[PDB]
Amino acid sequence: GKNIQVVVRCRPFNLAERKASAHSIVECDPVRKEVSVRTGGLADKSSRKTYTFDMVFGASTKQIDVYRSVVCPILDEVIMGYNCTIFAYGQTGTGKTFTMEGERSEEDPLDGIIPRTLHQIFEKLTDNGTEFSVKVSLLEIYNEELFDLLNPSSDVSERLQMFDDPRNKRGVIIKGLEEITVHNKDEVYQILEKGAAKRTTAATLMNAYSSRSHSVFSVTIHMKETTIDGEELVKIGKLNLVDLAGSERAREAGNINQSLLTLGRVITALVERTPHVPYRESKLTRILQDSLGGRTRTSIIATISPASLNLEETLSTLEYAHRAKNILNKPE
Amino acid sequence: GKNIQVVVRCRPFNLAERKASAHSIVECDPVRKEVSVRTSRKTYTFDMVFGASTKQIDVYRSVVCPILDEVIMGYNCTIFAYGQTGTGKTFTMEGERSPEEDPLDGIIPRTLHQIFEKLTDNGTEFSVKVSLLEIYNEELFDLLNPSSDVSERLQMFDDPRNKRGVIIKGLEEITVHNKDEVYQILEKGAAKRTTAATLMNAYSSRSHSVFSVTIHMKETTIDGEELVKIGKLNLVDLAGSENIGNQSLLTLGRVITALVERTPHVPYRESKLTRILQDSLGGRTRTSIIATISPASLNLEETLSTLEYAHRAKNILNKPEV
Ligand SMILES: Nc1ncnc2c1ncn2[C@@H]1O[C@H](COP(=O)(O)OP(=O)(O)O)[C@@H](O)[C@H]1O
Ligand SMILES: Nc1ncnc2c1ncn2[C@@H]1O[C@H](COP(=O)(O)OP(=O)(O)O)[C@@H](O)[C@H]1O
Ligand SMILES: [Mg+2]
Ligand SMILES: [Mg+2]
Repeated sequence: GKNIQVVVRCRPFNLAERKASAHSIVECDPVRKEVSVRTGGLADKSSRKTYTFDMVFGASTKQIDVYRSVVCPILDEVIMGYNCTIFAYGQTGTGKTFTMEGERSEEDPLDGIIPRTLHQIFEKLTDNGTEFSVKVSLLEIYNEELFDLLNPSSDVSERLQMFDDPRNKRGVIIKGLEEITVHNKDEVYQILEKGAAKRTTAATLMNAYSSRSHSVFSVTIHMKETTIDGEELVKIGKLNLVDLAGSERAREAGNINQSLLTLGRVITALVERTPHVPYRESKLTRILQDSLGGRTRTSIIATISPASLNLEETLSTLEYAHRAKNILNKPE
Repeated sequence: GKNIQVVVRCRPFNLAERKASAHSIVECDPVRKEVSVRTSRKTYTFDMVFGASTKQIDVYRSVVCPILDEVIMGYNCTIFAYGQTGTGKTFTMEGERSPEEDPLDGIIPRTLHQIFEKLTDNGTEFSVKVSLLEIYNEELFDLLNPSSDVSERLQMFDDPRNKRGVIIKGLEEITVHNKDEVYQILEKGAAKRTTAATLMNAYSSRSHSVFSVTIHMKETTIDGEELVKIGKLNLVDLAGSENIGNQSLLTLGRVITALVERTPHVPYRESKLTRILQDSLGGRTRTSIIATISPASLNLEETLSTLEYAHRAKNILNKPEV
C-alpha cells in the first residue's frame, strides 16, 4: 500500500516444458493476491511456499487486463506531468518482452505495454483537446555501457557517455541520445521495428544478447492545456518502460547480478522511506533516479514459469520481488 | 581413450529458438571432428561430431555397431547420453515413434532389432532379457515392476562372485521374445515413471535412466568351437546437465577421466551410478558418451558447460588450423 506496486505474472507452459515432462508447481490466486509454489523434493507433496503481492496475474491473463490494472493508474500520473517507471523482472523466457512489447502476428490483443501506452496517450490527449508533443527514446545497458537503439545513422559499437548535469539534481544527461518525435499513434510499431533490427545487429556483431541486458524505452510528453476561466496549464511528463536482463562471460554476469541487486536495494529503500537511496551504485539506477525517489508511482512486474523445471528460478524471482516490498501473508 | 569414445551431437533449432530470433553460436565440423562456439571463439575436438542434420541411423551405425559387436562377443559395455534438458538425450536413446524401421527410432529399439536380426541369422541359440531402473536423489526405482507401489526403492549389495559387480535385490527383468516387444516394454516404464513423478516428485528431467539389455548366447559350429557367452549393454540416459552444481554427474566425470588418463584410483564407489555400472566400466571395454547440445544463443551457458564437461572427461588437443 504505497507508490510502489509489486505484481507477479505467471505465463502458460511452453513446448519445451511439455517435452520435458514438467509438472505445474505454481498456483495463482488473484483474489487473495497470493502465489504459492510446491517446493517438494523426493516424496514431499507437503511443502508449499506462499507469497503475497499487490497483484497476482495467472497464466490466462490477457495483455489488456495487465494494462488496465497496472498501467492506466501510472499513465494518469504521467499525464499530470510526473515521472514514472514500470519494470519487467524475471527469468529469460518468462515473458518480460511479451509484457512490455507483446506482438502483432481496435488494438492488437497481443500488444504489450509500450504500443498500448502510445495509443492511449494519443487517444486521450486528442480527445480532451490538449496541445501536445510525444518523444520517445530507446537505449540498452550492456555491461554498464549505454547504447542507443534508435540512432538511424551511426550503426556501430558506438557508446554514449553520461554526465551528471549541473542544471538539475536527481538527473543525468546522456549525450547524443536520439529522441524521436512521434507523429501519430500507430507510429510506435516502426519505431519498435527499427530498435529491434539494431538490437539484433548488436547481438550478432558484439554478442550482446537482449537476454543479457537492460532495455529502457522512454516516452516524454509535452502538454499544454487551456480552459476559458480555466487557467492555461503547462506540463511535461515522463514514462520509463524498463525490460530488465534475465534474473537467472563470467565477468559480465557478475555485473548483471550487481545491477538487479542494486535496483532491488533501491526499491527496498524507496518502500521503507529509509533515506540514503543508492542510486549512485549502478548506471541503471542512475539513469532512472529522477523518475524514482522523487515521489511518483513505480511498479515492478515479476514474471514466472508454471513448470517444475524452473522451480529454482521461480523461487528466486519471488524471493527477489518479496525482498523488494515485503508484504505479509494473511490468515484463513 | 582407445575404447573410450566421446562424441557430440548437436540438435536443430527449435521453435522457441526461431521465434526468439536466436543466433546460431556453434559450428560443428564432422571432418575435422570439431565444435566451435563463438563466445572470440572456443574450439573443442572429439572422437566424432554430429551436426544437426545427422539421422538416427547414422548415430547408430557410427556409435553403436562396434560397441554391440563387442557385446555380442560376451563383453559388458555402456553408452551415455549427456546434456541439457531439451537437447536430445531421450531422442538419442529411445527415439520417437512416427504415425521398415521408423527413421525416428533411437538406440534402444535399434539395438534390440539388431540383436534379434543378427543372432537368428547366424543361428546362435540366444535369450534376451531387459531391465529398466531410474536414479533420483541417489535412490533406485524399478520402472518394470508391475506390482508394489511408487514409494518402493531397491537395495543393492556387494556381489560375492564379483568385486566389480553389484546385486540389485528385486530388480525386474523381462524376457524379450521378439523384436517389437521392446515398444510395449518401454511403454510400461514410461507409465511408471509418470506415476513416480506425480506421487514422489521424482521428475524425469532430474533422473538418471538406466536401460540394461542382457544376452545369453550359445554358438555352435561343427569343426569349430562351442561358444557360451553372456553380453551386456547398458544404455544410460542421464539427468539434465543443468543440475550440475548433482555430484553423481561430477563423479561420473571424475571416473571417466581416471579411465582415460589412467590414474591409480577410479572412484566408482562414490555414486550409485558408477557403482551400478563399475562392472561395465571396468576398463578394456567399449564405453561411449554422447554429449548433446543446442546451436542457439539462448542456450549458450549450458552448451559451453556441456563441452567443458566432455572435454574434461576426455581431453583431446586441437589440431592445427587451415
Ligand atoms: N502471459 C503470456 N501469454 C502468452 N505468451 C507468453 C506469455 N508470456 C510469455 N509468453 C511467450 O513466451 C515466449 C518468451 O517470452 P519473452 O517475452 O520473449 O520472455 P523474456 O522477455 O522473459 O525473455 C514468447 O514466445 C512469448 O510469446
Ligand atoms: N538431433 C535431433 N534431431 C531432431 N529432433 C530432436 C533432436 N534432438 C532433440 N530433438 C527434439 O527436441 C525435443 C526435446 O528432445 P528430448 O530428447 O526430450 O531432450 P532431453 O531428453 O535431453 O531433454 C523433442 O521434440 C525431440 O524430438
Ligand atoms: Mg526478453
Ligand atoms: Mg529426456
